[PDB]
Amino acid sequence: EMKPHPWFFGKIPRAKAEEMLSKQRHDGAFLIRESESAPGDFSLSVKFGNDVQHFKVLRDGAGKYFLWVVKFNSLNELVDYHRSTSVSRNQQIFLRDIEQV
Ligand SMILES: [Cl-]
Ligand SMILES: [Cl-]
Repeated sequence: EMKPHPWFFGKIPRAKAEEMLSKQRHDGAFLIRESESAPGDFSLSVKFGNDVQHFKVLRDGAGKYFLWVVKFNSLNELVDYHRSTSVSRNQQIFLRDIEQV
């Protein structure tokens, strides 16, 4: 039952992440991509209404990952944490997997 995650898109451009997410029906649909403007950093792109919001994946000194305050030993834990705690300080948006073709 071991499957790869449906949310890791590697190095897709910010704009293509917006393109792909715009077609998703449900708020919270998201992906992790490897930033092109900041190589070696990740970004989290999320559908909300007619918009796609982007969040920097930030790192502490020890290489933990975070968006705001709570930090995680992995992108995988950061993603899962934010399935039930909002990614946004403006709306209640919870990560949910893309509907896959
Ligand atoms: Cl919350
Ligand atoms: Cl979920």
